[PDB]
Amino acid sequence: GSSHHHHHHMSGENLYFQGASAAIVTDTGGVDDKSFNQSAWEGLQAWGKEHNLSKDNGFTYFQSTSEADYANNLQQAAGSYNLIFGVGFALNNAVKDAAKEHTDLNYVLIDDVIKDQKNVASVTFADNESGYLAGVAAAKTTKTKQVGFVGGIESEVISRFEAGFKAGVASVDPSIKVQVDYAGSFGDAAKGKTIAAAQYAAGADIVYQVAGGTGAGVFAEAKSLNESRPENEKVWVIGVDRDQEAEGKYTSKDGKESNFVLVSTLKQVGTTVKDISNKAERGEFPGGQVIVYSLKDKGVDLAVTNLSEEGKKAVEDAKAKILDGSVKVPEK
Ligand SMILES: Nc1ccn([C@@H]2O[C@H](CO)[C@@H](O)[C@H]2O)c(=O)n1
Ligand code: NI
Ligand code: NI
Repeated sequence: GSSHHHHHHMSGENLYFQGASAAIVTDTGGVDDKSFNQSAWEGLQAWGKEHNLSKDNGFTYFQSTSEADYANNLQQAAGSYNLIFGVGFALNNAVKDAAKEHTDLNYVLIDDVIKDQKNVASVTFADNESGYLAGVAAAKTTKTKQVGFVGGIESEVISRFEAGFKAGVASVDPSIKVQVDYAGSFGDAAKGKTIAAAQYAAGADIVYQVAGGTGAGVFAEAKSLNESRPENEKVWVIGVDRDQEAEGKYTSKDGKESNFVLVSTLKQVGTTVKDISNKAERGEFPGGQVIVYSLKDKGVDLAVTNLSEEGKKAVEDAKAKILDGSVKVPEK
């Protein structure tokens, strides 16, 4: 206001900020998947450090054993936590039922939308846009003109990555074959390994793994192949969610230390967890809203890493065309 004549002083010794307690509930696996779950957890840990908290004293994670465990994990979380993140589209129905039971608590669904629930915020990422950039990169480096995509679970979410990836590859060279295989799980490394083994055997020189912890198998297969060959015949992996450059270190057959990560799509799940936790604690929880992260706000990106200069220029050009609306990336 212009003036505030009726005012009273509050001494700093009497003032306090009321904190919140935040928990993530996993859709499958732990907080060491080197991707989705880990990004969320490092976010929550960073938030905890900023607020002088520690694990099980202000923040924690509940690992889900199956779909049947979602409801039980959310109900357990409601004992001590007043901000609860369902990390993954699979938690949709369970988060919806939990928010209706506990109208005094705040819930966040990561990667999916719940409508008409005042205590639920939804967060989506334009993974089609980051996928497109990964496709431009893949198309500018493949020598076999054959690339692979290993999906976790067939879904709207993984279809965004897949549609974006195909469109990006075709934007550079439509001749390039994309082999698509799904593991049917985000926590099945053994299946990631067999799919990657077959994709590489069928002549892919690059595999984009978009399957969470299932992707550990794709890294395992590419490492084994690359260790038993010369450096100049290595096959590539594209990283997902986190910059996975450090996961691609190996020694070739001819004793050269190298790296088989070409590029990584980024999905700033951690940053969203920290930002929404800060908003919940300040009493500004965005209940009932859908928060869309895209290339524009750097909620998704491509880490260029080991890409050729001509690759980086095609990526910069594709990014500019996505931001200005010149290129519309398909979501399916
Ligand atoms: N446990 C997991 C792991 C991953 N995902 C989805 O798969 C994408 C690639 O890791 C992630 O970005 C995410 O969309 C998931 O839904 N649940
Ligand atoms: Ni004023
Ligand atoms: Ni007064």
